[PDB]
Amino acid sequence: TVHEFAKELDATNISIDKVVGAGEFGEVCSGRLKLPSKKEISVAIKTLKVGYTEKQRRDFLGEASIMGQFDHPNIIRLEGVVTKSKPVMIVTEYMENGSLDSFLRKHDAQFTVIQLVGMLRGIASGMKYLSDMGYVHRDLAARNILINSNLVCKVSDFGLSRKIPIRWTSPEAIAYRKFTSASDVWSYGIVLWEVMSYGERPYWEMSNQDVIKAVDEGYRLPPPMDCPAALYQLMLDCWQKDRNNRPKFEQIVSILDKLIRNPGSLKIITSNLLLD
Ligand SMILES: Cc1ccc(-n2nc(C(C)(C)C)cc2NC(=O)Nc2ccc(OCCN3CCOCC3)c3ccccc23)cc1
Repeated sequence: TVHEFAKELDATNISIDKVVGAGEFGEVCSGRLKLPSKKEISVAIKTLKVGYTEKQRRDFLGEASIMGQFDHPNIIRLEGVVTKSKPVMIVTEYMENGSLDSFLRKHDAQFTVIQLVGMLRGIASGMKYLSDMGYVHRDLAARNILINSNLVCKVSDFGLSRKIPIRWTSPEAIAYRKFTSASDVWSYGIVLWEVMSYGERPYWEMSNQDVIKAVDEGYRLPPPMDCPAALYQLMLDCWQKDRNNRPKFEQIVSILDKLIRNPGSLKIITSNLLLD
């Protein structure tokens, strides 16, 4: 049933080169995969730890069942699964520069605005496809965006793979679990702020109850330093209280494409939370 959405890979074609992360029930590694065409590519490899239960196997492979449904340049690519041998494995494309928030923090103010908008456009395009497919992410955050050696950004849910993430969640989803593509659009607004602020934490370390209350009262994150007015306005639109008034992802992609094609528009800039 995982094989409905995931190719079975022969473990003979996989080399594990490094353990990258580990937990109580599994590990994340990097390595190489030899494709049926004999081409070899870099991959990430999730393995279950030796001695796992059948239910752990089922839950583990459930992740690949979901991932394999999405084939898009800006969504993490599932290469396949290993189920016929042990340990069971999930194999994905390798994203050399890791999570976007931590990457941008290492490079504060070192990219052009156009480069940043390129990243954001990729993220929007992956989300447009996810929402087209009827899938609500619910965990969209810069930490769950993976960025490769060419700065291409891909939607993942590394977080879940590794409670409501309050800082990234729309008011109605916090209030009563109303998760829709419009709540993902709210989350995308926060990612937009994270990118333009080079990986600053949304709402910093405010008490969660105050994040909920402030946003409910109408307060919003302030424009990042030197933020293009167009991009801050886009944040505010993603953060409309009325979920029906938020832009669709297709509109977001369109807006970002227009800005990329006409960079001059990004020279108009804005000038703890803001009400007005
Ligand atoms: C239960 C569950 C169900 C579904 C998901 N889920 N849903 C999605 C969609 C919807 C966005 C397509 C994506 C995911 N899961 C993931 O995005 N999973 C992963 C993220 C990062 C990884 O590698 C990170 C290591 N890599 C090293 C190099 O630097 C970058 C990070 C992974 C390595 C091996 C296997 C899975 C990985 C998650 C959990």
